[PDB]
Amino acid sequence: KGIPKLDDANDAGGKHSLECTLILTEGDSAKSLAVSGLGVIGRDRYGVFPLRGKILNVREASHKQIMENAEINNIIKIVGLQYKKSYDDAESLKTLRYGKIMIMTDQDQDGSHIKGLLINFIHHNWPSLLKHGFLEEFITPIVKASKNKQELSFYSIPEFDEWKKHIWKIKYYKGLGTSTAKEAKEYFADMERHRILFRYAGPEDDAAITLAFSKKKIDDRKEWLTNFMEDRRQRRLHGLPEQFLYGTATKHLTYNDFINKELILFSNSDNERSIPSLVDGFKPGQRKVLFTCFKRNDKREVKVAQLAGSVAEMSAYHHGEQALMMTIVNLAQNFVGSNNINLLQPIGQFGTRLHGGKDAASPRYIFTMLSTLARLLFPAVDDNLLKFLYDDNQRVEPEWYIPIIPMVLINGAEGIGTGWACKLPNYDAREIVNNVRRMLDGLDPHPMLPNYKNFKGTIQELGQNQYAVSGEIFVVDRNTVEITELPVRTWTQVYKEQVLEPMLNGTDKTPALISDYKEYHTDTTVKFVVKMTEEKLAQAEAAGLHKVFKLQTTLTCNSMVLFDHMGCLKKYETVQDILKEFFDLRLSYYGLRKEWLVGMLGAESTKLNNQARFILEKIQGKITIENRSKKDLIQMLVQRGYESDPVKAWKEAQEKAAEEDEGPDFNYILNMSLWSLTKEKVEELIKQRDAKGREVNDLKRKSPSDLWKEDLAAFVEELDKVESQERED
Amino acid sequence: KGIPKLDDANDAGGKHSLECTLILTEGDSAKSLAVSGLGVIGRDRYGVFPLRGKILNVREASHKQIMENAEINNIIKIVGLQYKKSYDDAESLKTLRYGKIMIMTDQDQDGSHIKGLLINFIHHNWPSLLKHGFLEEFITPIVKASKNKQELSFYSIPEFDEWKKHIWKIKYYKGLGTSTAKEAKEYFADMERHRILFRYAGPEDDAAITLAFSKKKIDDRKEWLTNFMEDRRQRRLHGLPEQFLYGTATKHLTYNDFINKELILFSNSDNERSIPSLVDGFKPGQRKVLFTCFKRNDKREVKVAQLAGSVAEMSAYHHGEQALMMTIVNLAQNFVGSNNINLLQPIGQFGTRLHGGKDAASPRYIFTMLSTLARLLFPAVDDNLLKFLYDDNQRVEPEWYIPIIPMVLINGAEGIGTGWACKLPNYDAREIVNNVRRMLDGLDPHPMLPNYKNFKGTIQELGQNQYAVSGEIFVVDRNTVEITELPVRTWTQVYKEQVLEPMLNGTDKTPALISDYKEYHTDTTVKFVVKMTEEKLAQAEAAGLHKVFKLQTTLTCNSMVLFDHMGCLKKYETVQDILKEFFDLRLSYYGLRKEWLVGMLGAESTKLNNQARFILEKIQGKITIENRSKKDLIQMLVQRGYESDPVKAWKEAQEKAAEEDEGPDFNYILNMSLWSLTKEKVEELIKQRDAKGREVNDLKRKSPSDLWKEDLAAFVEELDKVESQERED
DNA sequence: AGCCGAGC
DNA sequence: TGCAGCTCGGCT
DNA sequence: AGCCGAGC
DNA sequence: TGCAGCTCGGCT
Repeated sequence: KGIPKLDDANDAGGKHSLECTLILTEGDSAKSLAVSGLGVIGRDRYGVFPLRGKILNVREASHKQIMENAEINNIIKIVGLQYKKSYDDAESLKTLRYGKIMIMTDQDQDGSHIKGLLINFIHHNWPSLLKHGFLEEFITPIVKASKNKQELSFYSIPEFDEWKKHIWKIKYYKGLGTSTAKEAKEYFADMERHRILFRYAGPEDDAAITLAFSKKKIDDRKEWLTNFMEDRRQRRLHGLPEQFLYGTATKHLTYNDFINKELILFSNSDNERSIPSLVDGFKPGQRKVLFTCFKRNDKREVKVAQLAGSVAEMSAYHHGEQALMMTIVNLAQNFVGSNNINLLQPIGQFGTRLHGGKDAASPRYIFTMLSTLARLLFPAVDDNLLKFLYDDNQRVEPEWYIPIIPMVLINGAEGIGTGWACKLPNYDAREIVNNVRRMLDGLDPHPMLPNYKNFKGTIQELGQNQYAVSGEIFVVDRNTVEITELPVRTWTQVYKEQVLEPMLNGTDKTPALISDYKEYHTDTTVKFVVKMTEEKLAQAEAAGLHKVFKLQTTLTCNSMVLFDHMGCLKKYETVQDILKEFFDLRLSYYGLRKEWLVGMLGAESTKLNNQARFILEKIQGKITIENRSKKDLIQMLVQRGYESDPVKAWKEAQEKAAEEDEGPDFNYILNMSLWSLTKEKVEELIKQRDAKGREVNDLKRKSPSDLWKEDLAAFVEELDKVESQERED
Repeated sequence: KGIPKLDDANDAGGKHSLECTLILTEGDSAKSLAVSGLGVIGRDRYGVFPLRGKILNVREASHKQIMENAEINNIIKIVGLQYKKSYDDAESLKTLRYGKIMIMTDQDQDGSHIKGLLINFIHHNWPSLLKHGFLEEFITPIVKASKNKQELSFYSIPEFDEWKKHIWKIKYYKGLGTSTAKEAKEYFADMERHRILFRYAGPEDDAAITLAFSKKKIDDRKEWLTNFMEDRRQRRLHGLPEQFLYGTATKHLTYNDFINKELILFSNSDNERSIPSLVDGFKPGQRKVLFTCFKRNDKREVKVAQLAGSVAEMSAYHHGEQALMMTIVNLAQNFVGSNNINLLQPIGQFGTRLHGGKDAASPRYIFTMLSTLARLLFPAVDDNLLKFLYDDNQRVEPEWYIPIIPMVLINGAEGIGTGWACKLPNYDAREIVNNVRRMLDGLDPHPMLPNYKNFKGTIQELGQNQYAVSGEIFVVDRNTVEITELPVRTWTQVYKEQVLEPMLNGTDKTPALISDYKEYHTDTTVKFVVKMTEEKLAQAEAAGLHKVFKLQTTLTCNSMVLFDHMGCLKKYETVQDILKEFFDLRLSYYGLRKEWLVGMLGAESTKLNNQARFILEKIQGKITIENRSKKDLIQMLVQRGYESDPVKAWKEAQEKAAEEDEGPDFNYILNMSLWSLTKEKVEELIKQRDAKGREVNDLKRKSPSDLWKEDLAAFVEELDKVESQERED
C-alpha cells in the first residue's frame, strides 16, 4: 500500500478478507509482540497495525479534524471502510479487506481508554459492523504467579489480590513490552483464552458508549463517577471485594459491561492523576517528583532526564518518562503566569513568557534541584506525621504533604479529568501568610484577589469567581502608545502575531488600525511602542485603549474541584472555603508535631539520663563492667534502674498506634565510646543532658500556633532573600 | 546566499568585498560567540560561518571526495573562490566576496588541528592568497586570573603555569562555549590583541605545511615527533620551561612557527590519546572510564549516557561526551572479533557481528556495569602502588593500572595517531595465563598465535607478523556447500552483500557463479548454504573453496607501537617482546604488593597489640582513665608503653616516600566501644590480635610469584564460571 | 576504496 | 549539544 | 477555535 | 521508548 508501520495479512483484500483480523496495538513494541506472537503461520489472516497513543474522539469532532486525522484515515484504508456505508448484505461486505478488528492494549486503565475510543469510532460510524461482532480484544495478564511447576495469569489486580486468599514467584506486566517473544507465542497459541468478543446486547450498550464519549453527557458522567466513588468507598468500608472482569471462562463482553466496569476505572484513575489535592496542591506525579527530591537531597543540579529516571525508580511511577520530564519542567518554571513559588530551580532554559514556556530546551540538556524554599514550606519534621503509601512492598510518596501555607492557591492548580476539571488561579504568598496569621490570632480571614508574581497589571473582581485581568497601556504623545504589560498568560509572541500584526496589516473584515510598532522586550518583560494617526489614536482612547488593543481578559473560577484530606472529590465555591479547610487541618497537624516532638525529645532526654547516670556511676565506681558478660550485665542492668533504649523504645511505640490504623537493649550506653569517661567528655554529657531537659520544657511552653508562627517567620525571611536575589539578575 | 548556517557580512560581495573578513568557527557555539561578540556594528565587514569539526585534508584527497565535500564547497561559495585561479592582479581579485578568512577555534590542540587543515586547504589551492596575508586567527584565553581590580588572560597553559610571580581567582576555558556574551564583546572590542596574522616567510613555510599534511611525509613526521618528544624529555628533565606561543605583543605568526610550535602539540597529544600503553592496554579515555567504574562500584546497571557524564566529572575528561559513550560501547562489546574479555557488560544491544557492532542502540537506551572479571584482572589491592594523576587539584585516573595479565594482548589494542599507528590482534587469555605460569617457573614462554574468543576458523603463521585467517566451508553434496565461519572481522551482512550477492547475480566483469543461497544465522553464528551446478562446484574445490568464496584474509602486524612503562613510544617487533617487558614490571609490582601488605598488616598487628595490652590493663586495673584529662593521658599513655596509631603512623609515613617522587594520636584505643571490656571482647581481641600476627607470618613466608599464582588461579576460576554461563544463553 | 576509533 | 563527514597510519 | 497538562 | 496528535472540562 503506502502505510509504513502496517504489516498486512497476506490474505487481506483477497477472497478470505472476511476471515481476516486486523490487530490494532497500543504502540510499536505491542506490534512487535503481536508479530512474533503470530509467527510465520499467523501472517495469512492476521494483520498488525500500531496506533501511537490516544486517538481522536470522533463522536462530536469537527468534520475538518476528522478528515485530517492520519491515524483514523490509515485504519479506514487498511480495513477498507467507507463512511456513511452500511455493511449488511453480501455486496456491502465485498469491499472490506478485513472481517474483524482485534484490539491489543496494555492491561491497564489507559489501554481500556484506547479500546473505548476505538469502540466509540466504530459505534458512531458503522453500527451495522458493531452490532455483528466486528470488534474483539486480545487480553494479556497484568500479574503472573509461578509456584514451581504451574504458572498463573491474572488479568486484573483485584483478581490477583483476592487469589492471595489461598496461601509463589510473582512477576508484574506493566505494559505489553514486558512480555518476551516466547511469552507472546504462548499467548497466541492459547487464542481461546485471550480472545474476548465484544457482544452488542441492546440499547443499553448505545447508552453506555454515549455516556462515556459524548460531549453532551458531562453531567451524566459526573453522576456516573459519583456513584462509583461512593459505592467503591462502601465496599471498601464493609471489607467487600472489588469486582474484576476476566476471571471467568466467558469469552464475551457486552459494550455496557465494558464501559461500566472497565472504562470507568480509567475515568476514575484519570481524575486521581489530574485533579490536585486541597492539602498540598499536588497531583500524584508531582508529589512523587518531590518525594524523590526530598529523598536524594541533592546539593547540586541534576539533569532533568536523569531525575525522571530516578523518580520513576525511587517512587514507583509506572508511566512514560517524557510526561514525568514535562511535569518536572512545569514544576520549575518561574516566568510571569506560571508558578508564584517554583519548588524546583530552573537551571537552564525551562521556557519564557515569550512562548508560554513552549521554548523550553530538551530535558536531556537542562538541570534542576530543590529551591531553598521547598523544605521551608514542607518541613521535614512533619514527615513523621504523614501516611506513606506502598507500591508492592516499596514505601513511596505520602498520600499528601502538609505544607505551612495552602500551596494549592500559590501556584494555581489545574487539571482536566473525566466528569470534572480543576482551575485555580495564583494567589500572593505574603497575602496568604498574613491571612494565616490573622486566623491564628482568632480573626476572620480577609478576602483575597488572584495575584501573579511579577505581574504589573491589575486584577479586579467582576462578580463571584469572575475577574477582569488587564495589562498596561499608556498614551505617550498624540501618535504613540506604549504597552508594558500583557494580561496574565497572554504570551508575547502570540499577542504580536494575533493582535499587533492584524492591526498593522488590516484584514478582510477590517482595515489597518496602526501605522507602525517596535519591540523592546527583555526575557521577562514586555515593551511595545505603537504608532498611529492622531485621529485613530483619539478614537482608540475614546473607545478605551485596553479594549482596542485586547489587553483585557476574563478569568472565571466556577470549577474549583479538589480532593479533600480524605480523598473525596469536592467542589469549593470560594477560595476562602479552601483556605479555611486547609487551615483547620494544618493547625491540627501542628498539634501532633508538638506532641510528636514532646515524645522524641523526652526519649532523647530519658536516653541522655541513663547514658548519664551510668557514666558518672562508673566515674566513682558503683557498678563494674570490666570482664563481665553480656548475659550477666543485661540482667545486672535491668536489676538496677536502667532502661532499654528509650529512643528505640519510643519509635517502636508510636508505630503501634499506626499498627492499628488502616529483648532488652542497653546498647546506647554500651556502644558509647570508651572516651565517654574523661572529665572533658563527662561534663559535656551533663550539659547535653541538662540542655535536653530544657529542650523539652522550652517546647512544653509553646502552643502549636507558636510553632506555626515560627515556621511562617522563617519562610518569609527566606522568601525575601530568594525573591530579591531573583530581581538582581 | 543559499547556505543555512552562514551569516554573511552585509558588505560581502559588494564593492568593499576585499575589506570583508569571513570568520570560520569551530562549531555552532563559537559562531554564536562570534555574532554576539561582533554586535550590530560588526555585521558590515565580518561574516561568520561554522564548520562542524575536522575537515577534509585536500592535499592528496581524491578528486571525487574533494568535489563532493559540502563544507569545503560552502567555504568556496561564501568566499567566492575558484579552483586553479591565481589571485594577483586587480581583475582576479574582483571576483572575491571576502578579503581574508579569520579562524576562530578553541584554544586547544584540536583547534590547532582545524587551523592547520584550513591553512593546508588554502596553501594547496591558492598559494597567491596564502603568501599575501589572506589568513588570520582570533585567539582567546584558555586560563583567566582575576585579582580584584585587574583581570589576566593566558593563551596557553604553559604560560599560565609559568608564572612564579606569586603573592587570584582562576577560571578555565575548556572551549569557546565557556565565554559569555559580555566576554565576547570584550574580545572583539580588543581586536588588536586577539587578531593574529599568519605571515608567509619563505620555503620553510611550505616545507612545514607539507610536513604536517602530505601523505608522502609519514617518515618525516616520525622524525619530527621523535625530536619533539626527546627534546621535551630534556627540557623537562633539567626543569626548564616549555616555550609557549602567545605571550608577546607580536601580532604575526609564520606558518613554520605555527606548524612547529602549535600544530606539533596536537600531533603529540593525538598519539597520547590514540596509542595504547603496554602496561594495561588502555588509552587515556578508556582508563578514565574504568577508573570511574572502580570508584562508583556500581552493584547495578547504569545507562551508558549517564555513566559518560559521571566519567567526565569524576575523572576530568575534557572532550565531547558522544565520543566517551562510543568508548564505553567499544569496551563492552563481546561479539566475535571484538573483545576477548569485555571489562564492561553489554546490558542491551551493543552491536552484533552481523554489522560489526554498528547496529548498537543509542547510549541513552543501553546499560552497563563492571564485569565480575574486572577487579580480578586489576586487583584493588594494587591501586596502593599506582601513580594517580592530577587535573587541576583533582586526583583522577592513574598513569596505568598494571593488570595480572597483559591486557594489551587480550583485546587487541589499536589506534591511529600522527606519525605512528598501533595494531595488536587478540590473544587467548588462557594461553597467556599459561605463558605467565611458565615464566614464573623459570621457563621460556611459548610463541603465541592470535586467537579470538568463539572464532571457529583457523589462524596460521605465514612469516613474521603475517597470518592467514580463514573461515569454514564444507562440501555437503555435488551441488551444495556450507559456510559456517567467516574470517575474523568479516561481518555477516558485508560478506553477504559483497561476496554472495555478486556470485549469485554476476557482474559486468564476471558472470554468475552460484545458483542459490540461503541464510541460517543466529545473533552470534554464521550459516550460509550455497547451491551450485555440479560442474561449477567442481571447479571451485579444484581452485580451492576458501579462495573462491573469499574466506581468507591476511593479518599483518608490523606496527605494534606502544607506550612503555616510562611513557616512551616503542615499536615491538614481536608479541613475545611485549610479554617479557610486561612480565618484568608485573613481577616487580607483586614484590611491592608483598612489601606493602607486610608493612600495612604489621601496622594493623602493632595496632591490635596496643589495643590489646590496653584492655587487659584496666581489666585487672593497671591504668585508670575514669575522669582524667586529654592533657593528662596523652602524656600519661605516652609516658608508659603505648604507641600512637600505627596504621595512621604507617600511612602518613609511607606518604613521604612518594612525597620524594614528584601530635600523638591514641584515638584508636579510646574511640573503642565501651564493650571492649567484656568476656567476649577480650578473647575476641586475642584471637584477632593473634590472627593478625599469623596474617603477617603466612604472608611473610609467601613469595611474590606465590601471590601472582594465587591471582591467576582466582581469575581462571571466574573466567570458567563466566564463560560457560555466557555459553548457556 | 575503505576499515579500525578517539577526536571535533 | 552534537551534527556529519572528516583525521591520522597501516594494512586489505 | 484553542489553551491548560498528565497521560499514551 | 517515544513519536504526534490526541483526551478530558471549563472557560475564552
